[PDB]
Order: sequence, then structure tokens, then C-alpha cells
Amino acid sequence: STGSATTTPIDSLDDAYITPVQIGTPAQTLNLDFDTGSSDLWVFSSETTASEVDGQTIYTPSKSTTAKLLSGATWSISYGDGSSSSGDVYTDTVSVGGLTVTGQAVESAKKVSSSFTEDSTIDGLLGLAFSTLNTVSPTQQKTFFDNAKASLDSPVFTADLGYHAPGTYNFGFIDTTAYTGSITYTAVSTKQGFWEWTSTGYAVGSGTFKSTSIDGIADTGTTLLYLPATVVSAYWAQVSGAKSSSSVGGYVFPCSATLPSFTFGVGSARIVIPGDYIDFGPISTGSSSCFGGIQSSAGIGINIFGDVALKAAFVVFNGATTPTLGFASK
Ligand SMILES: NCc1ccc(C(F)(F)F)cc1
Repeated sequence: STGSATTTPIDSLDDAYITPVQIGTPAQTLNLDFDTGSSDLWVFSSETTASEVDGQTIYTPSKSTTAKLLSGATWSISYGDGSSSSGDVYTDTVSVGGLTVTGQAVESAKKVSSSFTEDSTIDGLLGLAFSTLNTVSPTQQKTFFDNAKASLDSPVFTADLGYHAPGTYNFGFIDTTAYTGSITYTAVSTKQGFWEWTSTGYAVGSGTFKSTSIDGIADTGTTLLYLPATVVSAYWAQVSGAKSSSSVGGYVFPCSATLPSFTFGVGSARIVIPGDYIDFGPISTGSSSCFGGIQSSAGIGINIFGDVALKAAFVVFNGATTPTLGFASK
């Protein structure tokens, strides 16, 4: 079987993408953030403390005939940006774009951090990293992808994120009409539980391609592109008036500047990120300083190929016994 669901940016800057997901019987539809950088499916629920809920749609397990409390199970997760959430665990039926999994662990948030509360468009997260990162104790739980794997025609899902436009998450098949040319596959390391791979180099604008190995993760749940300091300095040096700002927390540039493209390597292939994708608009309303979409990973400890990079490509997450990542121009 297969599934296909439209994903939509939550705002005008593509800060995140939400995808409708059906949970329970009868269906309760929540808009979840599909995150290949984590492995927990957690949702706002009727159990979330009332003051930490501001406009989100909430999962009510008491209204679902298929919901079962997973007795004794708890979860606690903390994301690389400082966000956190925790609660108890139910099992229920979960459907994405026609693809249905029964008995999926649905982690009910009893407490959520302030950043989730103030984001009324995101009802929860659907983790798509490897199940070894799942935070349910004492019995670790499988992701939606892992539970669906056997029934999928092919053990793959694809991310086709749009630039200021809706996109598509497909499960079980590769849409050969969604990309141009060939798909270039590259090996994945699952040692840290991420979709971790090695880029073969980069280029700035129309400059020479620098062959160098960049280890990083493919993370749909991260907005920006986080690369080593040497690469990020070489990019922003080509933008008149750009500078790293300690008060803002990254590179900013005059909103009047035009940005060069950024090319990253996938084996022998090249993926070009148009310069417009790197503009994240004024740092504050009315400001003439704009925030850059390529930032340093030095403070993070791992390089992150976030939405800025992934939306420039058709990306195949191949969850075969030997996992691989496929990249294609589109
Ligand atoms: N989007 C999930 C996510 C967030 C942060 C990290 C970090 F910071 F640990 F790299 C990995 C994955």
C-alpha cells in the first residue's frame, strides 16, 4: 500500500510545514510537523495543561474507540533549539494520506515548552528518524514509518517541499514525475539515529566547487541550513555588508542586497539552492537588516541540512535494510 499527503508552510517564510494526520476512531485530524530529525509522534491533547494551549487542535483519546492507554509508559524529549515536551502514551490508529497504521504510539503531551504554545498552527510532531531515538520509557516505541514499512509497496518515503508553496510527502512509492534527471543515492549512517550522510562539497554563486566532505543530517524539522564556520564565512563574504551579529544570533545582511546561490554536492551530482531561498526577511518589523538562511553549526556540534536545502530538491528517504538518501533536482 501507499500514502500521499500535502504539506503546507505555516507562514510566509517557510518556517515550518504542517501535514494533516488522522488519529483515532472516528478520525481526529491534527496538523503535524513531519520531522526526520526526531522519532516521537507527540500531540497536543486534552491532557495538556490548559495554560500551555493557545489555539491548537487537541487529541482527545476519550472520544476514540481505538485508543488504549499504554500503561506505565512516559516520554520526555528536548530538541536542539531548547524546546521540550513530555507526557504519557496511548496507542491508536493513525492515518497519513490514506496510509493507516494500527496500534501506533501516540504520545500525549501533558507539558509543552513556550515555543510550541505560541505556535498555534502546529498541533504536534511526527518523527521520521530511526526508532532508536524514541524517548518512550521503559518500552521504546516505533515510528510511524517503521510500523508502516512492511505494508508499504517500497520501504521509502519522499519529501517534496515547496518554496512559499505547498508540497508533498509520499509513502511507499517514488513519483517519477516530481523531479528532473536522475536520482543520486548516497550512503546513510544510522549510528546516531539520524538520516546522516556526507556531502561531497560546495560552491558559492558561480564560483569554483570546493571538494570537501561535510557530514550532516537531513532534517525536515529544522528550518535553516547549518554548516561549518569555514563554509558559512565563505558564503557571507560574497554579500556586501553581511556580518555575524552576536545580538541577533547569526549572520544578517542588508535587505537591499541580492543573495548568491549555494550549491552542495551529492556524490558527483550538484543541488543548487537559489539565493532567494536564503532570505528570511527583516530581523524585526520595519528593519532594513535581514536574517540569513545559512548559519554556522559551530554552536550545535552537528551539521544540519534543513528545509532551506531540502526544499531545493526531491529527497528520497530509503528505509531498506541498508538505508540510503536520494537527491534529485526538480
Ligand atoms: N528536528 C529535530 C532535531 C533537532 C535538533 C537536533 C540537534 F540539535 F540535536 F542536532 C537534531 C534533530
